[PDB]
Amino acid sequence: CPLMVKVLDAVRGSPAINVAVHVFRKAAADTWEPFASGKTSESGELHGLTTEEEFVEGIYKVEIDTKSYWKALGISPFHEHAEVVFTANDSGPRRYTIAALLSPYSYSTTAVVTN
Amino acid sequence: CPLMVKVLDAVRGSPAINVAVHVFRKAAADTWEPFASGKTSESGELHGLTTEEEFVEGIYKVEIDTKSYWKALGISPFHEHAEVVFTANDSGPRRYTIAALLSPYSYSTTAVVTN
Amino acid sequence: CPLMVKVLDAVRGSPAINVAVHVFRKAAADTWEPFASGKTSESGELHGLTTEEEFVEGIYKVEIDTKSYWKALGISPFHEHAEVVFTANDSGPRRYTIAALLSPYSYSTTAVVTN
Amino acid sequence: CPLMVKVLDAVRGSPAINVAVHVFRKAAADTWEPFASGKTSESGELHGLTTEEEFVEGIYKVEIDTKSYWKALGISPFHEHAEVVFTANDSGPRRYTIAALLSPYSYSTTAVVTN
Repeated sequence: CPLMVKVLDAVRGSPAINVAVHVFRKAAADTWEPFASGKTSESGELHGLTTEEEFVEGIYKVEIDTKSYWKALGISPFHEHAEVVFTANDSGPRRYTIAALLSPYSYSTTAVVTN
Repeated sequence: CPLMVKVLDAVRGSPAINVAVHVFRKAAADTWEPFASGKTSESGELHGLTTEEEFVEGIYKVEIDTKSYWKALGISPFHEHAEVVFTANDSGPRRYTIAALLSPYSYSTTAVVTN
Repeated sequence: CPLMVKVLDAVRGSPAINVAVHVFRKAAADTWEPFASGKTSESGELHGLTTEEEFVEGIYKVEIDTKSYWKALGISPFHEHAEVVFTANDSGPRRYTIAALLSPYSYSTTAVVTN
Repeated sequence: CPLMVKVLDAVRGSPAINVAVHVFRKAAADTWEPFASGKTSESGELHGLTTEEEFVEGIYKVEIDTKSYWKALGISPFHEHAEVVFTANDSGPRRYTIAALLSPYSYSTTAVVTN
């Protein structure tokens, strides 16, 4: 699993469940091509987005559909979504965990990159 | 001053100075149109991006060029930029402060919205 | 104004108003001595806690009463308070801004230190 | 495992390894009594601090020794430690994960409380 996404809810103190996540890869024509997507599990995690073979170096974007999550909870949010844009770089074996902590008017995101 | 951006550096405990910021507005053709740009000051703030007249209702994207900021400080960071996407002025004009707190592998963003 | 505290609410996207703040200084007998206190203003800021003369080198604790803030808004939060503990003025006088961003089950704190 | 602690490093994008963590329970004399402690693992986690039998309702404090972690890395930090203070409440079965994200001049903490 070279790429996983973990989302937490800072209002409820819980995993953020059933959040849609879309991953895009930047293409030569400077456009964003859909790459993978899914919904977070009961643990707020999304595994199995890609494989080591497919996840080559390049620029990627992870869009987390935060507005629809807060709307389901009946809480007015600020952002349309949270966008995490980064370059995947081969420098020995790597696993990328994109973590996001959500509040209605704020989010934080971190990358945990391990061997 | 209906739109202000404030950027802080969590490594040095200081304003993040000379950070480039680009603002876009979503146009009718589902494309991002350039709206305003600038660089943060010695206080880590960017004022004067727009006026109440020009800042109509719409979906806006504030792109903070964090990668160039870290690289100039000798750090190879994770993110290409911090992107903040939101609907503005949909219930009438508001004043928006978009704050971002930067670390090499993490950032947080917050909005302070006043009437 | 060598010590200022700023508190924001990540649920409402607003300053956190009327938040009680207590500052303590560690004394020679390994105890916390009361140093200053106050409440945040309409801008979520608390100024005038101390003077350059009184704010000597030492270990200080800034306790932000977040539980009372959330309870007054109808939320039963996780934390009793947000505690910020730090050594001040050990390399000469500095100006400190202690910022806190609050959510019911999370908070972040940052320091902006200037010469 | 009713209480675990997870610590991440926002400068390196990694788990924060070998961080000392001390847990205290508030006693009737309004003093903090040592309850449990340990060091985070290679995954930045600390498990096995307490048991369901011992972890009764009360006020607890989790101290994360952030200053010594940054000193080991040769980076000047702001805080002496990060302190997370909360009330444990029995309202059906609960597991508490205290997560902390560290930067030299900032930290965020979240509680993930699950059944």
